[PDB]
Amino acid sequence: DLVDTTAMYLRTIYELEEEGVTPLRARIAERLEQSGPTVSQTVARMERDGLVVVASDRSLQMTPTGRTLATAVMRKHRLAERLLTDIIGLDINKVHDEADRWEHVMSDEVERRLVKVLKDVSRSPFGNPIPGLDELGVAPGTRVIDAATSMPRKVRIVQINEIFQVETDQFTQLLDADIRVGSEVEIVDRDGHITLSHNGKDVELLDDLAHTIRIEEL
Amino acid sequence: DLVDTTAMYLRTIYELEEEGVTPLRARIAERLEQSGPTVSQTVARMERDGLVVVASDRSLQMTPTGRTLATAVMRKHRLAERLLTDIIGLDINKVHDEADRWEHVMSDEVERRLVKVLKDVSRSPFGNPIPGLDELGVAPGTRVIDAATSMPRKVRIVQINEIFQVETDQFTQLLDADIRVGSEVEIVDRDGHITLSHNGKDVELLDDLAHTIRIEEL
Ligand code: NI
Ligand code: NI
Ligand code: NI
Ligand code: NI
Repeated sequence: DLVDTTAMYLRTIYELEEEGVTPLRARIAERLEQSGPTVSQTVARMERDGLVVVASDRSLQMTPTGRTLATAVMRKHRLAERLLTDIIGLDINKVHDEADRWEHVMSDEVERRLVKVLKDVSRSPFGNPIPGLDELGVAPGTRVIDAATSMPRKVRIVQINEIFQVETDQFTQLLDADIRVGSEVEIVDRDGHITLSHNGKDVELLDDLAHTIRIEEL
Repeated sequence: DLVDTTAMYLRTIYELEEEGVTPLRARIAERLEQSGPTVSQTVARMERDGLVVVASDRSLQMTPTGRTLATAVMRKHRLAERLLTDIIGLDINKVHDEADRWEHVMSDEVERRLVKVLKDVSRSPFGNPIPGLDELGVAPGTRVIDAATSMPRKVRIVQINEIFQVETDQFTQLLDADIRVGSEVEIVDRDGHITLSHNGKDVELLDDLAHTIRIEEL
């Protein structure tokens, strides 16, 4: 029923990270309605396959290769949803479950067509941005500006330097997303803007602020 | 790569029968680029599953259930091709290979949408009628009129009775499709017309002729 089990585990990791939930084996098990033991065995095989690493505190860390694939699966999934909703007219309650199968069989060529054919490929019908469209191709720690890449990762805030800021509007944004020193947050450059996420709340940083906030790896 | 192997074997049986080729294990092996031994093992499992029977002369006979599924797979396959060609604009050289994956994951609901959304669902872009649209839901031997059903089957012509016919135009049609007594031909009611096929040449019978031609089971 899962069609491509490996790809489903990756897509589920992806969407847990999007939501700011720590990707743990029991959350994957719950989301895919699979047994914990079955998940643990499939996770072991994904490790052998180069797709994931189980960190010492048991969270799943997608390898850059795993992440690239997960991003591809998500992109296909969201473009299929837009197709099914925008063009096919499939009833909305069935769209995600259809795209959940289609995502494992859509080629890159179909996607490049969809990008031309659809009105807007900013987001799925369910509110989330479509990732990967670029790859389809149509002083403790480190300053956020230097540490962020085009692939998101979870890091820890070790300093904010509010004393050096002129752009003072984002202070409250950070506070309302409860981002403080010691918060573990996702970072990405996407761009020319860095974004911090905490608990699925996004803060798009101005560059003065991205120069000032310093992070450490988890 | 086959996505649903069982469904691929059925779709390949279907298309061999369409072409008037006897569905034999070596022709399936050849078409799917699978080993003979692998085909024979998968065929054994399909038998255990109720989908096919290997007749005493080694041809594959789809069970009515196998045939119903094969017809469903074909319908999904052809509607996907029309979608990919008519709406998506996928380059024609890639359409069949894409639909070859999509056919195993399209629900009935998507198909019912496609039937409304597409211009014409008479045929795939590759010239063959789309079957199953009805089930989607939007004196030796026996006279052809009595023996034919909505599901095609291979039978043997045992009598033609040309002496009793007034409609004399179809005689040559039969002759050019080399349908003579002793010819093994496919029959279907589809309708209100019976069709005889021999070697992938179709003859649509007038009812006077369908009353006259008598057939036996193989
Ligand atoms: Ni979805
Ligand atoms: Ni899926
Ligand atoms: Ni085809
Ligand atoms: Ni296929």
